[PDB]
Amino acid sequence: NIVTLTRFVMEEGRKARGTGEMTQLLNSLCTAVKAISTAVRKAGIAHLYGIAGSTNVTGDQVKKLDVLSNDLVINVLKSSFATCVLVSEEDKNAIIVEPEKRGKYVVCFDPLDGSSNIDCLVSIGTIFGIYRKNSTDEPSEKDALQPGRNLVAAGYALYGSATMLVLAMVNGVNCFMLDPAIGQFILVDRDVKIKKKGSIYSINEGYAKEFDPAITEYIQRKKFPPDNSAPYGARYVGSMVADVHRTLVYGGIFMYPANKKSPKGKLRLLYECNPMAYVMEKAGGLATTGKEAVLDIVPTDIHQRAPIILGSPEDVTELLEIYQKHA
Amino acid sequence: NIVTLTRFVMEEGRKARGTGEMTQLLNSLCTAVKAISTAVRKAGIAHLYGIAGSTNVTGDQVKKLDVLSNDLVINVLKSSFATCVLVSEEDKNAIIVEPEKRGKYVVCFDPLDGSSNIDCLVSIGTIFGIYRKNSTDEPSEKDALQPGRNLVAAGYALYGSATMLVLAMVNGVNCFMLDPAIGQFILVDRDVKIKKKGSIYSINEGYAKEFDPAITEYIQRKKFPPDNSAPYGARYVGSMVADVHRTLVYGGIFMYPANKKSPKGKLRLLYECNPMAYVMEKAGGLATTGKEAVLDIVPTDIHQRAPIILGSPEDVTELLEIYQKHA
Amino acid sequence: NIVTLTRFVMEEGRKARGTGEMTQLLNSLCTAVKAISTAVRKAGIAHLYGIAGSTNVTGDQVKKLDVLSNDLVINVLKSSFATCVLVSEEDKNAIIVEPEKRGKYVVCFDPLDGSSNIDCLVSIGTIFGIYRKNSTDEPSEKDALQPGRNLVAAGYALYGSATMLVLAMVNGVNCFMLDPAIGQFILVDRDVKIKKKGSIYSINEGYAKEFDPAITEYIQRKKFPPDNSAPYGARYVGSMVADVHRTLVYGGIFMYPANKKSPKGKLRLLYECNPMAYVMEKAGGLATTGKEAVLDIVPTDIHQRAPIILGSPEDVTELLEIYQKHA
Amino acid sequence: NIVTLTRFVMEEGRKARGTGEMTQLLNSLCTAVKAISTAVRKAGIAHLYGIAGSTNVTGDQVKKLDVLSNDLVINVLKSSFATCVLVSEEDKNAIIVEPEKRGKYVVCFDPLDGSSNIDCLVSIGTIFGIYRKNSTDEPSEKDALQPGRNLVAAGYALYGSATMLVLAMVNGVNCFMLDPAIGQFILVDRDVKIKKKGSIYSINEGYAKEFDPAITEYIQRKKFPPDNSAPYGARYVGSMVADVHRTLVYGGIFMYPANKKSPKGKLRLLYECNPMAYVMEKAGGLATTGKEAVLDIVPTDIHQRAPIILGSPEDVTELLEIYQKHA
Ligand SMILES: Nc1ncnc2c1ncn2[C@@H]1O[C@H](COP(=O)(O)O)[C@@H](O)[C@H]1O
Ligand SMILES: Nc1ncnc2c1ncn2[C@@H]1O[C@H](COP(=O)(O)O)[C@@H](O)[C@H]1O
Ligand SMILES: Nc1ncnc2c1ncn2[C@@H]1O[C@H](COP(=O)(O)O)[C@@H](O)[C@H]1O
Ligand SMILES: Nc1ncnc2c1ncn2[C@@H]1O[C@H](COP(=O)(O)O)[C@@H](O)[C@H]1O
Ligand SMILES: O=P(O)(O)OC[C@H]1O[C@](O)(CO)[C@@H](O)[C@@H]1O
Ligand SMILES: O=P(O)(O)OC[C@H]1O[C@](O)(CO)[C@@H](O)[C@@H]1O
Ligand SMILES: O=P(O)(O)OC[C@H]1O[C@](O)(CO)[C@@H](O)[C@@H]1O
Ligand SMILES: O=P(O)(O)OC[C@H]1O[C@](O)(CO)[C@@H](O)[C@@H]1O
Ligand SMILES: [Mg+2]
Ligand SMILES: [Mg+2]
Ligand SMILES: [Mg+2]
Ligand SMILES: [Mg+2]
Ligand SMILES: [Mg+2]
Ligand SMILES: [Mg+2]
Ligand SMILES: [Mg+2]
Ligand SMILES: [Mg+2]
Repeated sequence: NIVTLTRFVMEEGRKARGTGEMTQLLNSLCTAVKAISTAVRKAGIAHLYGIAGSTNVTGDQVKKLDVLSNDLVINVLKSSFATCVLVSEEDKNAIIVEPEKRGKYVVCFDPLDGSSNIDCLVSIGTIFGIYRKNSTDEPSEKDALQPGRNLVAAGYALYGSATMLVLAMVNGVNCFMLDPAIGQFILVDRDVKIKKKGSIYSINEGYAKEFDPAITEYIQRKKFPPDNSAPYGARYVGSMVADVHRTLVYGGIFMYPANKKSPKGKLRLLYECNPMAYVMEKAGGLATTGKEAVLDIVPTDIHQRAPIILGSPEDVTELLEIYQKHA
Repeated sequence: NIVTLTRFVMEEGRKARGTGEMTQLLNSLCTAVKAISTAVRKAGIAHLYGIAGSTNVTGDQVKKLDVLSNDLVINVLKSSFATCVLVSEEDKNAIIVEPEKRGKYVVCFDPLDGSSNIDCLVSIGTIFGIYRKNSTDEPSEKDALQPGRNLVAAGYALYGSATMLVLAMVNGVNCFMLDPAIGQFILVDRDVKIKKKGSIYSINEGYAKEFDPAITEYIQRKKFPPDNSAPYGARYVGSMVADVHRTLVYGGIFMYPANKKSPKGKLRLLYECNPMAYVMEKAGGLATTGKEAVLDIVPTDIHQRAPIILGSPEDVTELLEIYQKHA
Repeated sequence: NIVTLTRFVMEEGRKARGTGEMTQLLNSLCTAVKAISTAVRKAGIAHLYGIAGSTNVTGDQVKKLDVLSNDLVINVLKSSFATCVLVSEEDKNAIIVEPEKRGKYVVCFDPLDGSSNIDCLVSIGTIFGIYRKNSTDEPSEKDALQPGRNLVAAGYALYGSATMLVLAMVNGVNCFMLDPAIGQFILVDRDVKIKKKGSIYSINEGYAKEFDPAITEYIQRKKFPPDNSAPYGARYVGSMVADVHRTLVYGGIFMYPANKKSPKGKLRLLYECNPMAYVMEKAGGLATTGKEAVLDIVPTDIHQRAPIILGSPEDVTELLEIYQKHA
Repeated sequence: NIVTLTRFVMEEGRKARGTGEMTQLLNSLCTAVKAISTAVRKAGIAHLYGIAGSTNVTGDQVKKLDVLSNDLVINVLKSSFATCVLVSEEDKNAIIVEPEKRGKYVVCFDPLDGSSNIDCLVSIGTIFGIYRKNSTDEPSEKDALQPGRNLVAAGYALYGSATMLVLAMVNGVNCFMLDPAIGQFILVDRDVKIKKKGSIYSINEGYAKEFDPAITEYIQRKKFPPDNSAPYGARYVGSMVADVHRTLVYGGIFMYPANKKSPKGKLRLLYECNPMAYVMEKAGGLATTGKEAVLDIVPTDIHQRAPIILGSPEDVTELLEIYQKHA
């Protein structure tokens, strides 16, 4: 039995006796992701470059892959009839869905993350988090400001050498590979569990001069291990989604901590940090700011930022211990 | 005018008054690259996971992405009738083409570079160097031992967010985007020049403990600039084809020096270093071991290794200066 | 609001408060159809012709597009956990599903119809019919032998200039276009209604010498109309699915009546005639053997054949009237 | 050896010692065909139905499949720099290429044949004839008025269940299947010969009332063979590129004679009849008006019509004989 993402979401909804709304939603996401992968890989680009002249587009009509992705997600999630509030990294205010189209879910998402790696063709992705609306209040931003522990679903798609969608829900993490020949995501790894202890460390060392003493001490120990074993390898793609996926698949540790330009960290809590922290915990890994769990921070601003350390349990705890030692 | 790789190649052929044999060769190579790009993106993988039944291939005896890539390249290039000797990373010996398919070209390639990245779905690519056979004797492995200065053409395909072929010949370097909807490479950057100076440095800092003092000093300048300017950012994908392509397009530096641990460096002279050094020089960059131009080494083994430092000419010149000052 | 086939089947199941099983089934069909379209269009055929040598397949391994289609349908329908009996034109006996995989539906299908048009690249398709199992008896052939009026769902996919899936259920017929870029069927025509009266007649006139007097009289009147208007155009692709689709879209009449080689007709009742007759009636058109409604014949053999006339109401009734006049 | 159209074309170029200009032209034409094949198969149609929003194109002002095809062909062929005069069905006048893009070839094409089939999704195709400019004067429409005997190359792409390019030149006819997974045409039938005699006849019998007595007599022989052999089967897709390709591959006959109604026939001499007659003769078939070889007519208008009867040489010879016996 081959298992497609479609069959799997549907069968899980049936196990949960859902009314179908969340199913509809996940199907939406899965379509929007295909639509993104295909534009990311440059299909149809010969039209941009005048294979057929220029008469297709009018006055001015084009999209940057970032704007296009954003429109795809918004419109496809709205068509699911499943959502009430969306938060996009691209919109300064939460988007409230029109009542005729309104369902009970809240979706925070990064439509295309890794934008410093776009023009150089390095791996980029899409990051998403889903909440049930709590309240019966007229929908509003407040419904987005839930801590990560309350996610129903979260994950990301990675547009790498191939396209992969990873999905975490209450019972674990499953990976599905996009077969672009038929437009199906094919379950390829079931119940994914992160190695306890990796041998790769992943951070931008360009900020070495602005790290705190604990990051600095940890990095040193990665290079010059007190016990004299082989040093961790370094890997920093520069796209959170790729660096985080490698982390999950290979083991190891990923860091984006505080720096002067970003004293509170760079990465966004809602659509970058929380989803990736939920995937990580369901896969038996950890996700800390250095001081507390990411999934426990109650956010107060939809574009709030937080420091993030995540990955294999022994590597992250090893880092927390340095923090606990310096404090 | 839209310009496809096939048209460009063919015009370049007529300007130079070639017999057609080398053009034949470049069309072949472009065909191999589209075929690998498709396998890499995972089309028809649904067949591998039992969608049409016959589900005993689960303990995989079937060929890996790298064995496929190799077979395509070797096969598509014999069928060009333009080559006599091939060297592939995956073959311990030079391949001597059958007399009835013999042509006058020698080809060095790394059918799929970035194998540690294969699993985690991070960018990977293909790299090639083309030479002419000078010798009038039987073709043999010595035919592939010609310094990089002698290259007639070299380049690489990156399988990243999208697939790009970058091709450098005597008159400079061009970038062609693969539009997978019609299987054409489209010209998108003509006559590419890297910038004098970057703000990115790329090296596996995991080996800090094995770094020679010049590397160590340079790295320190990048993080703690003595003149208090902005620190360079750090990126290491860990696929040479990706780090290199970023270096080309954004500027900056890429390093794989000898550590104490492995004294000649890790990267291979004939089908990793040479083609990349040639692309970089043709683009205005430099490519040095620290002590000499990469392209001037006389290779003595077709799997020989070399340290390589390549990229923006100011950033490489500055490192060169540290090496000297370390007398 | 763009509507994909996925969203639509799911939303219809939710309107009907289904438990999801039929939904699962239709999703299965929709995946299997994509898998078929892609093989039909020859993706990957370069491997057949040794783009990479021959080392992929072992001993002997290949499929004819007919056998491949059949395996796709069987395995994909079985994985839906929704079916109990399948009937394929390819299998002499009804297939009973294993109990661990057993749902309540019966599916009769032609995995790839139009086989005389395969080697010449003319349009071919897939035809399907679905029944609820009536009985509580241990599943058996008997569950397939239901008249057409008891179909829950039926339709076909056409592999033509583009790929289209047409689906009829209790409330009408909807057409969905396969966008091969993203693997989504996109609803493109809602509530399709056949023109009352066409201007095209479609039959193999090669059997003119073996038609009955009514077919002969009707054909004549198509060419030499008593009222002196413009004669009907002729069109006979030789694939039931294409000829039937044109009929639906353009109006007109399609005929495969009795001939000496086939006194009871050629086309199969279960997987060729019944599904196409259900689509036709839901679209406001007719479907008769000449003597009775197709959907009313209670079949007694899963491979039973029946004569078929179908299409626009005034054209078919006009033909029935000739039959009623000769009897 | 696998043989792609690009490689074949290029070898044919070197055997004949061409300057490269015509090869350039054929590569262009193959590129146009892949681009049309993609539009025809409906990739990115999800964009047209509002998947990324911006859903005011619903009253379609945007260009039809046939206007797109035309633009591609005209544009890809000017960019070859190999042509001076083009004639397209869709242009009432010959196009004279700009001096700076001028080459020596004249091209007659029907960018998308089978327009009555466009909607119903039945096969459609593209047809082309290439000539040399003899004249030394300014290029003009008269340059395209050279009889089919003068063709340097002609052929057609069928967009059917799959897409095929069939190319005929002085030494015969070859069939290339498009593998859309890598955008290569692969050689699959080399040096194609039609069979002496078929068992299929293809004509729009809707015009029976306007048929000349020879056609009428021949049709009668096909249904009621005087010698009591098996009656021919009948097929009429109604796309010339499809009926013709079936005729080529299975044998038999294809007819579009003059009816009383339209005395010169319907099909166009320069870009429908000529290229097909040339493919048929090069394959061992015949192509006659009933009174003369198609390829020998001196055209006098670039949109002139001709009756055409083509296919197996015994089946056409037999009709020719009826025409004579009708003195
Ligand atoms: N496809 C699904 N996968 C996993 N859990 C689901 C699914 N559908 C429903 N559920 C669970 O059931 C709850 C109610 O579902 P719904 O009725 O669709 O809003 C959800 O919030 C989930 O916890
Ligand atoms: N397509 C081409 N692009 C660039 N240079 C070419 C091309 N074809 C030939 N040349 C130059 O002409 C030389 C001889 O061509 P050939 O006879 O095809 O080997 C080559 O070694 C190149 O230096
Ligand atoms: N997706 C659907 N579309 C149309 N009708 C449906 C759907 N799902 C269920 N139904 C109707 O509800 C019945 C019971 O559905 P099920 O519980 O899935 O077997 C079916 O036999 C259909 O008549
Ligand atoms: N690729 C080719 N295939 C077949 N014949 C060709 C080719 N190239 C050139 N020829 C023959 O050589 C003539 C002159 O070639 P060109 O100089 O490219 O126009 C053409 O008119 C053809 O007859
Ligand atoms: O260049 P920096 O500061 O290391 O940040 C790169 C990071 O920023 C982001 O692009 C912000 O989304 C992440 O994808 C990535 O990890
Ligand atoms: O893990 P390391 O030692 O940094 O190796 C990474 C390098 O190895 C290679 O995979 C070998 O080709 C290169 O692509 C890449 O630069
Ligand atoms: O060649 P004939 O006898 O006209 O029959 C062709 C018919 O047979 C079938 O191939 C049988 O499925 C149909 O697809 C098609 O209508
Ligand atoms: O409906 P008719 O008159 O038979 O015309 C069909 C013919 O017309 C055309 O569409 C005109 O190109 C041909 O493709 C086809 O043979
Ligand atoms: Mg973003
Ligand atoms: Mg982001
Ligand atoms: Mg390799
Ligand atoms: Mg390598
Ligand atoms: Mg069949
Ligand atoms: Mg059939
Ligand atoms: Mg036309
Ligand atoms: Mg036409």
